[PDB]
Amino acid sequence: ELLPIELDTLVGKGRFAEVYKAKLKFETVAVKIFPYEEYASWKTEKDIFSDINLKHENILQFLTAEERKTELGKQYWLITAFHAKGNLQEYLTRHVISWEDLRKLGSSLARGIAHLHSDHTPCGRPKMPIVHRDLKSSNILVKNDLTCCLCDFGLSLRLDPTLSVDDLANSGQVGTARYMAPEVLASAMNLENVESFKQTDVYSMALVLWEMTSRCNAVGEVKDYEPPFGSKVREHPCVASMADNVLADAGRPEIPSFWLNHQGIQMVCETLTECWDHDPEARLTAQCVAERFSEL
Repeated sequence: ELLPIELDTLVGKGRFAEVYKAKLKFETVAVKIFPYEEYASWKTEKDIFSDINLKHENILQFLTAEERKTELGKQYWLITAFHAKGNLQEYLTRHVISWEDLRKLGSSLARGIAHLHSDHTPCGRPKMPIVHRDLKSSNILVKNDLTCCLCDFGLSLRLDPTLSVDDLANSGQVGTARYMAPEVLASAMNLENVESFKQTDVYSMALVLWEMTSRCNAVGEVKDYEPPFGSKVREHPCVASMADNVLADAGRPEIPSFWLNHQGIQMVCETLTECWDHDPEARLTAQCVAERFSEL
């Protein structure tokens, strides 16, 4: 019943699990291992990866889930495709990307998020939208063809109409503080789980598009990679320090005027700027962004 897997190298370590590059006796696969204590996170990701309506080229390919008894107890595994180029944060740290790379990475990221957010399958059938809630460059994988691929669904929320308004309150602010929308940092959301939770994902996507743009040679002179707000906040910033920047100071990652000399870069910058607007209603949808990138 269990797959013939040999773990090779630890390639990732998140809040809930360890990710290993492994040999499947495909040959190279990724194995995400959750201890028994993190069963809930394993189940949450398993439910997304197993959903036939969530199979998409810009969502990490799933092979199978397994329960593996160990001496110390039991581990819960998620076996997926392995992307050798690694996560987007690591990729952008090492590489200066081309305009073509930026277009492919940006468009594929917007397509993946638009698919999660969609209330219908491509064939028109209704489907319950998913909000990622932890969109960031370390949660995006770079495929060999230089397109994006979403992963790390441990904090994702299925926009189920049965969701309690009071239960969503604490819960509290979920995700990574650095990428939290101003309305999340402000504790200013309503139990309108629909367009409102989708808008928080679009804000985080804007910061990621900024990261991709900041490492694109089409801007002219490219600086060393820095995460969003890297020059203003500490390595693991708290919600309070982020609120002081994003909300109180209306701070956003810098877009030097010289970036706008390239027509394509100018279009990407105008788009991501609309997506990180203070007002969630002024933001474009992920589908709008996917359309703007196809126009490029």
